[PDB]
Amino acid sequence: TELLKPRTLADLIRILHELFAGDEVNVEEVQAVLEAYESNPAEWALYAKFDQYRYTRNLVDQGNGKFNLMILCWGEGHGSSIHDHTDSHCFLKLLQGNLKETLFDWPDKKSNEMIKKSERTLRENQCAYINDSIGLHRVENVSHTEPAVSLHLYSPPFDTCHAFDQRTGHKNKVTMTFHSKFGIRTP
Ligand SMILES: N[C@@H](CSS)C(=O)O
Ligand SMILES: [Fe+2]
Repeated sequence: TELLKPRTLADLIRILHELFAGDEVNVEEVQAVLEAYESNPAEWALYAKFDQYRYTRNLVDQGNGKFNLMILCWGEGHGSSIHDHTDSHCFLKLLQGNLKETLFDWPDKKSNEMIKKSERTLRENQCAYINDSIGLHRVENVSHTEPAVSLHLYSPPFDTCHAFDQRTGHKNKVTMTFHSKFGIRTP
C-alpha cells in the first residue's frame, strides 16, 4: 500500500515481493517503484553478462513464482523480434544506455506488412509498460557505441512467446532461454 523509494536493487526486490503478494497487480504502482529505483551499476554488475552476437536475458529473481525479474544486456545494434507477452504484464526499466521501442498492432489474419503504430526512445531510469491488450513491440539498441542494460519484470512468468514476421504478420512460437540465473552462467 505505502510505496517507498527503493534504496538499492535488493530493496527494490523486497518491495516487489510485497507488491506481488496477492493475486492481482497494481500496474501504476509497480511502474512507479521501478522508475523510483536509481540504477546503481555496482548492484547489478553480477547479472550484466553480455554476448557478442545477440542480447542476453539474465534471471535475477523468481518472485516466489508470481513474476520473473531479469536483466537484459544489449550490445551495440542488438535488438529483439516483434513479439507479444503471453498474456502477462511486462515492465521494462532502463539501467544503462537507451533503447528504441517500436509499437505494432496485432496483425489481421490476412498476410500484410506490419506498419509501426509509433516509437519512443526509452532513456536511463525510465520504466515502460506493455501487455498484449496494448499491442506488440520490438525493442532495439540502435547505438553504435553504447551497450544498453534493461531490467524487465514479467507477471505471471512465461518462457514462451510469439515472434512476428514484419513483412507478413505471420507468427512463430519461440522458447525463451536464460543466459544466466542468479549470476551463474547457464549454458
Ligand atoms: N520481452 C522481451 C524483451 S523486450 S520486453 C524478452 O523478455 O525477451
Ligand atoms: Fe517485450
